[PDB]
Amino acid sequence: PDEAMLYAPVEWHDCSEGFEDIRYEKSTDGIAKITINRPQVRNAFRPLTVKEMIQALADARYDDNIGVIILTGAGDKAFCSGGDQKHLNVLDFQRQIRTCPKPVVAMVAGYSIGGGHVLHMMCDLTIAADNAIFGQTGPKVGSFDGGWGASYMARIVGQKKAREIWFLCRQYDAKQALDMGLVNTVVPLADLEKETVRWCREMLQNSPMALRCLKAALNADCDGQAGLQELAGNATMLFYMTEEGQEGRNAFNQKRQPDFSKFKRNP
Amino acid sequence: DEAMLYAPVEWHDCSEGFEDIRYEKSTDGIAKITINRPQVRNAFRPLTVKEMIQALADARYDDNIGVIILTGAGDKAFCSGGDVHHLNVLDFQRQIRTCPKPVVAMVAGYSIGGGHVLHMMCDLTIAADNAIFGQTGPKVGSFDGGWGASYMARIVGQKKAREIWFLCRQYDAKQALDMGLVNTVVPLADLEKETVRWCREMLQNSPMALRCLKAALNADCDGQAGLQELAGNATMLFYMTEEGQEGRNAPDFSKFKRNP
Amino acid sequence: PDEAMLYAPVEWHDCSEGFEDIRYEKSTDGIAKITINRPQVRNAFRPLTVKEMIQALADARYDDNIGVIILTGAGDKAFCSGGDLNVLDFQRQIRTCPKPVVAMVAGYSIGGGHVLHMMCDLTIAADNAIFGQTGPKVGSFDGGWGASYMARIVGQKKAREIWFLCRQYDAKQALDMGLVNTVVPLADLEKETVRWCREMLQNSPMALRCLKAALNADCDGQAGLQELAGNATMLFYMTEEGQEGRNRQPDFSKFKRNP
Amino acid sequence: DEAMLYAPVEWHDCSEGFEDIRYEKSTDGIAKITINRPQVRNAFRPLTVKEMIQALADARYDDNIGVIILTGAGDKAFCSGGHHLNVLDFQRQIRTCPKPVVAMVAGYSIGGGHVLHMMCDLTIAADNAIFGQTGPKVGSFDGGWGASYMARIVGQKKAREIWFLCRQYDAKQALDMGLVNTVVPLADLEKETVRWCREMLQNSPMALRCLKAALNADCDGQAGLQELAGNATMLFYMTE
Amino acid sequence: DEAMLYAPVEWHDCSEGFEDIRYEKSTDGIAKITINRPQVRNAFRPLTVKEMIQALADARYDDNIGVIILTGAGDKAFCSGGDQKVHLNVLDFQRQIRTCPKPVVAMVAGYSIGGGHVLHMMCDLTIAADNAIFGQTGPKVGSFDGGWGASYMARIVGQKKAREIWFLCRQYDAKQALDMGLVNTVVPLADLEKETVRWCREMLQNSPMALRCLKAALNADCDGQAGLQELAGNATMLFYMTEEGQEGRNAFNQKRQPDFSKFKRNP
Amino acid sequence: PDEAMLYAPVEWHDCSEGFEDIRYEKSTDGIAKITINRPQVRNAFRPLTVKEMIQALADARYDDNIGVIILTGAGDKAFCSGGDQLNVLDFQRQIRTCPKPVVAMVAGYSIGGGHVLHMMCDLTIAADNAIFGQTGPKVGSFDGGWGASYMARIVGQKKAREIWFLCRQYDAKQALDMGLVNTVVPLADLEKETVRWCREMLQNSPMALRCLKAALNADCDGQAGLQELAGNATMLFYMTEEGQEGRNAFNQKRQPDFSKFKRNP
Ligand SMILES: [Cl-]
Repeated sequence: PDEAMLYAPVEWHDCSEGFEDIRYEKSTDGIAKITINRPQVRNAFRPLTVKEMIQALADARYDDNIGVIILTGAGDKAFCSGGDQKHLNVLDFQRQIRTCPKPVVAMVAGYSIGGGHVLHMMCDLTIAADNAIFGQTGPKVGSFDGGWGASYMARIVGQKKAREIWFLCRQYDAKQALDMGLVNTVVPLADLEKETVRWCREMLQNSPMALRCLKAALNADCDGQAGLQELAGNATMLFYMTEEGQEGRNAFNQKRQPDFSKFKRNP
Repeated sequence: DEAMLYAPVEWHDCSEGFEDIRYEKSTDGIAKITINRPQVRNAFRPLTVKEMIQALADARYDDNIGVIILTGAGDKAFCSGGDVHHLNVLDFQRQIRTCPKPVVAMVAGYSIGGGHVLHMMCDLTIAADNAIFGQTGPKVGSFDGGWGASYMARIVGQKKAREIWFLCRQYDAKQALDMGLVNTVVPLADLEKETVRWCREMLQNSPMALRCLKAALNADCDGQAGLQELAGNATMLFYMTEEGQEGRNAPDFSKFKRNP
Repeated sequence: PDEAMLYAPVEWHDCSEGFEDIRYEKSTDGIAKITINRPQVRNAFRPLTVKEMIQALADARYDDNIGVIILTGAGDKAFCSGGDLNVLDFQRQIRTCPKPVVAMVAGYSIGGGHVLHMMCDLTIAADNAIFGQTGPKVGSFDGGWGASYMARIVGQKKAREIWFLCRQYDAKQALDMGLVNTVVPLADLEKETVRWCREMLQNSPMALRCLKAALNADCDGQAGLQELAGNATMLFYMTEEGQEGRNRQPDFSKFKRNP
Repeated sequence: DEAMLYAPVEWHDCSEGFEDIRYEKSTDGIAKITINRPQVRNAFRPLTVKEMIQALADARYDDNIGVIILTGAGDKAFCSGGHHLNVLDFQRQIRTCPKPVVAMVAGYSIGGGHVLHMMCDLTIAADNAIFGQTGPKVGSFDGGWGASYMARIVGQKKAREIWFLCRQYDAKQALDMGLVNTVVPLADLEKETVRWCREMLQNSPMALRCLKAALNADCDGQAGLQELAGNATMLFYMTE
Repeated sequence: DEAMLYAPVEWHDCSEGFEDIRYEKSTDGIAKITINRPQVRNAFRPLTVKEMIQALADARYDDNIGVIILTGAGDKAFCSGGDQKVHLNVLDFQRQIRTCPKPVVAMVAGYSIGGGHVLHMMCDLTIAADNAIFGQTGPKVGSFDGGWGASYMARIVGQKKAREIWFLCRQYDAKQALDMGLVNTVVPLADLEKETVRWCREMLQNSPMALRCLKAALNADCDGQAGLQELAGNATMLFYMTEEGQEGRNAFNQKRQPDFSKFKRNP
Repeated sequence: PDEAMLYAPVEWHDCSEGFEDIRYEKSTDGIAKITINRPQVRNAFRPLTVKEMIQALADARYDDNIGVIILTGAGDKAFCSGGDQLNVLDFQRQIRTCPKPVVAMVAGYSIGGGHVLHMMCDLTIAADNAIFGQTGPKVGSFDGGWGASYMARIVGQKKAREIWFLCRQYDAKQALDMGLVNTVVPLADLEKETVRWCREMLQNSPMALRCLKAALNADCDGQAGLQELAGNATMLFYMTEEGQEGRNAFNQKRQPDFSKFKRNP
């Protein structure tokens, strides 16, 4: 749509009540924002942080006013620097982002590293500041994510770069990540939220149903039968919104056997 | 209820212009494709395939047809294999697969070689008690490693799929039933009677549901090609919803719930 | 494992406080039982039933004294007759549960109900159990695990027949098509299920957890990979080379680079 | 060598009976299916699709045709998108076509018109070409090959960007993301496209169909395996 | 004809250098690898795997061999698995049976247990004797096979029975194995090689190229790109036996650039 | 890792004894190097070359002192120009299932069968003179195995079809841009930079690298991939106490007792 709308000021309302490690805000125009708020530790998550993010995300998913989720870190220095070095419920969170019917965007300034780097990849889109830094650390610190951290990363950057990223554990700047297709765009640090909000509003103008259907379709290319469950799940929901889909329910209400003879067969 | 399911069938001939097949439609919406070459045990040649592609294309587009029966003429053979391309039966195989209406193999006598892959491709197989199944390719050198191999495994399992292909034995109806190759076995005389019952049980059901499920069961096998079928049904469904039609007429989408 | 241990009496302890639609019980020896408790309506689930079952399975999961979960219906006439779409979440949750889940089925397992039992790792059926779908009969479908996974159990011909015709199948037909693991007399249903549960409790829970993730991994693509690899990660922490990283730069030279 | 690849093409018309498409053949083996509705920016309607299915079926069955070009009339559009969904049949057809199909794109390749170019084995883009999806903007989606297969071309991050926002992408953006195979100035679109077709025509047509089936088989599961073992069978008739 | 199939078998010893296995060849193309440690019920130690790998490799490359039998010494045990008194190189042996371009038949008498059960599963076919006993033990003894021992079992018996076999670690007799499709046939113990040899001979009647392509094709439903590799390998092989496949080599002989215009372009 | 350590000279020790077509060397710090040594025929392989690469790669796998294998061609003109004028499929699986990272070091030609080999390696380090391509369709052959499907998992399906259907040659820069190689370095520095990448991987956990290698194959190789990935899990399981309990039970005569282990969520 028009830039005037897209770059309009963002109003965030606080819904962080009871959260220790994260902030949770909503805009009136449909965006929910989850902020890892541990900037002293470069926004490393600990098990509490994960549990809170799971709650915030369950909430965003169930809130009809919300159509897009942003995941970010407080400050300019880190998105998320990984698991806290000082059990593995972050897997749950990965699943939860994967199966969330609304687009989830990673708004990344500075460090996205380790468990934190898998977090941004799990998100549908990544918006990077020009100061953003990406990479894995597992093999360097005796650990690994060989699940979506591995196979899904390949589906993003190809198998030669996935092997480089994991095996060597180097760091990559924003341009390097842009070039290998690891992030969707690179924007100046001062404009990060401006542009991220723009991208969200662009999606918000589009069909929520279409967006969830394509999301599941894109997962379905990776997640075998789990993907099929999402994709058919939307198909079922769509069916219930058609007349033939409503006959069974109308039949029961009217105390009669369903009659499918009165419906056209398509080719 | 038996009375309805076992009521007689009114077949109308639709075989106009076909040499190798007969093609019939019933008033209650059953289309039957019959290979009409029992002088060569119902083996197909390219023309036979080309005509089956036509019939099935007709059935697919006919609003009155819900279920297709594929069968052979007579009692001795369903299809004993191959003898307008050398291998167009592959095309016909796909078209059974992506056909949004259930296809049922009505098998009397022999279902061998290419003829055996054909009944397997059908969503269901009703077998007469005189039915015989098996592959032969390996004997003469030929073979089917596509759905002829992989998809057979998703029916009978990997041990028996290797057995059937590697030895190329013949199996009677009882053997086929116990390994899950056919859905049921009936006395030869009642073969059509039971097939029509199965067909009618399907006709009482939601055609849109049948078509989505069939696409879903295919999608466990056909990777991105199965996804195409399944998502295409979703797209189709979408256009019948209010939200889908709102985008067409334009687009204010905020008036539709962002469901969890 | 001798019969005397396996067929010992079972002590259930009620954990049902705050549950309106379900019962939730635990045994001394590590079995968590989730019982759908709406027999007036043949044990159909509404959204409340699903939310409670999710809660109870979440609890069973995080309880270290639980090794097996039994899912069942109250009474002798129905396991679950289907819906009265959050049941998708419950399905996902049964799938990724690191402990064996057992459907214990008496009478009707139908529709959404039938998909629940299939989702469970095993199914012990009473001789009075009935199975089948009803979607196409009532204008709906389950085309996720309800379809693909059914095929990985009974094969594609049977899967197509079950769905397309929506017939009903007795315990005998279900057993013969591989749909259930075993059929026992109605009176012995819990007795025999507890036995299967106890036999699993005698085995390595870490082994069961890996194998389950591994069996899922043959159906669930990268989602199965996430589970399996996640177990590998868990195992890795429990080793010295995995511990070395957390303990100055790390040094892995003191470790074999095996073949 | 450049002189051969760049020689003039001898087109022969085969557009008999077609309202919405042109269909031409060269002596050296190229078939060209042109969408001929430039007024509506080469959008397809059920007839167009029915006619493209016919032409593509012809090309597949002609021993003289080695390569097929799919394109739009004029310099402003390739195809700006759309029984109802017989374009799904045409997708399947492009997929299983045992010969390379090359999308020659000038101007817009949008919506269903975008999926069509993706479905082609190769895409040769003019410098004025524009790409994107529109479904979520216009209450539709292609979550079949339009989704998964897009991922296999551009990666999951770009595929989600393309579908979720439905922006437009210029030729350079398309090239850079692996979406098209090359970009040429508009005046050279067909000249360069024909060269690519002629480089494939110098190669083994059996080798090409086997490789296309193999690349498909990385996506289409048992349907990929069927294409693949179909070729092995056709190979095993060529032996003793 | 039953006269040919049940004719006497002439076995030729080729066990030179082996300590844990016998290795024989018949004059009509069957290779038989026999695990020979019956005092420990044919459990394999690392040396047993090394020798089974050599023997298998030899059978694969011997053009005179069309079919391979895997079996154990005596009537009481096929193979009861890893030796408790004791690298993980049975995975190599597993992979070798998988990619073996010839049919491999597990001839099972008595126990096929743990890793020994996994070996019989990997074999294309299994001929069991009425005394045969099957099952896993991993969870009973703190171990597991999660690769082919899990996933591929599922493709034999289905997900319900696979979960049963692995989770409970019971034993199953011959009738039970037959019923769940775990084995191809059950025969009397006295007749075990009589019958097994018959099956082998029914396979020798057919084309080795055809068998090879079908084995590859059926592996291809399970093994992703690895399967495709076997499948294409055969296709590349078939190709060379054609004119168009020979046209490249004849171009380089005649010192000319290849010409492919003279070949039809089938539909 | 510091630059001084990474760019330290490399001491290679010859291990090529009995090898005709290949050299095989090992450095003290854990790199093995298989060099195709037929520069006269642009380092193309004949059957014996493949037999020796199998042996040498088998050795590197079983040598516990080695953690990374480099694959390369002699001289600066070629890496491998492919088949000469099917056991190379065995060497392919062997690179695939090698629990240690395998790096292709490419100078000059990597072509045909020689091109599939570089793609098969986990990483590819390319010199600025490197040339990549297929030739099969031009000469009436094809690799429709990992040569096709896996190629697409590197460069995308549009480039995969372009590379196969046309059989052109691509310079280093083109190879780098479609993501076919990992980096392009000046020819003079080829081994300097290559050994650097190996050392960085050698500073990391060998157990981590093999799991992650299996996990990434497992996105391609179906149940075969699951066998690699589960095999590593089984292995790690033996290294835990719960896994040792089984065998400990047998050695102490008793029935195993798993009740004393935490049933985690
Ligand atoms: Cl030893």
